[PDB]
Amino acid sequence: VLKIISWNVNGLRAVHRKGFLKWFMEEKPDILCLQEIKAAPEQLPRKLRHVEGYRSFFTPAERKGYSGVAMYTKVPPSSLREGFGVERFDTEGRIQIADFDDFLLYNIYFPNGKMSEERLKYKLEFYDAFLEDVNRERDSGRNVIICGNFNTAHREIDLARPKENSNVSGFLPVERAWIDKFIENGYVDTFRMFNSDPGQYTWWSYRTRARERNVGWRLDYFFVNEEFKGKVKRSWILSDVMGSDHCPIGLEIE
DNA sequence: GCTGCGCAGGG
DNA sequence: GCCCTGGCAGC
Ligand code: NA
Repeated sequence: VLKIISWNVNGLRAVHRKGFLKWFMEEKPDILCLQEIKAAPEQLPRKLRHVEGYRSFFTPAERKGYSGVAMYTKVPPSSLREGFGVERFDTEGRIQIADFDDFLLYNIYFPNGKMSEERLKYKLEFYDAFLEDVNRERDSGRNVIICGNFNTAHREIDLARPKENSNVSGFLPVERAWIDKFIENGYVDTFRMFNSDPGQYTWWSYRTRARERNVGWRLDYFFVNEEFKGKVKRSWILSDVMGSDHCPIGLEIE
């Protein structure tokens, strides 16, 4: 069995101060995917950049302290692809696509759309490019695993306050519609393969002590193509892990 | 973003 | 009446 963990750290240096490595060796993921590291590798202390036992790959945004994704993996991929072939998406440090023989692993930090009409438009177009990219790789005979911060809660059950948020990027019908669309192309929300209950969240606002009162959303997901779901054994939320406004999620396969 | 609040329809 | 849906300063 291969354990993969995904975590929108919201600043890899910041989380390093708040027990990152201690936990890292504590959870022992086969693969560790990180989103929103807000760093370039040149900014990271040796023992944070290079964790013993793992190969590490970093893809920072062009812009400083912004976005960025990272992957640590005991067994290296035979290729890491850091983009979809669309410059405006490929320069924000949002994409890592690792080829691990059995599957392709997409580590994606999808755009947040709250800031502006442009940032939602960017978000929705990024969603479109990903779907095409993953569909092309899946239509060609590959199994795919997609993890990361989609920045959208799919259904009213996937957030504490569904009604007040229907007008705000993150729960817009256009955004929820796209997740339906994703699933109808033959992709499975692995968490809801085993768990249909409320109160399962993955992010909470820092403002209003939102986390201790479990007022949050499930914005982080593990998707696999429908041909691959029979290889998934568990999908769970690591709710007790602190450090970010997000908590880790996990997957184990075969 | 969450939590209040005033306000306005229903019902 | 009351409830319980549906712009905003305060954080
Ligand atoms: Na590995």
